[PDB]
Amino acid sequence: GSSGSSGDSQNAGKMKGSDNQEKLVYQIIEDAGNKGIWSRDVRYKSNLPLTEINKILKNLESKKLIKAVKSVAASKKKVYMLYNLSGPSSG
Repeated sequence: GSSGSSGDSQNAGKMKGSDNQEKLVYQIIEDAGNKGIWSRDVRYKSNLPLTEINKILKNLESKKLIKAVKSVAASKKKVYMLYNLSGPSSG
């Protein structure tokens, strides 16, 4: 007659940082989907200043969470979409 368990795996997977700014933005980016989102469109959603959207949008690109993609249009812009996505294909 024995009891007790020695070895359990219980982890949800939280993100470091005592701030909820980089988490609110990243969520808005993934929402955009394959199409992606414009750095600006975020400023409004993330309700954060440009200086914040710039550092945030980038930071994520470092955590392999998102990436910078450019639409077929030859216009000076910058879209951000999940890093897992494959993006545009050749043809």
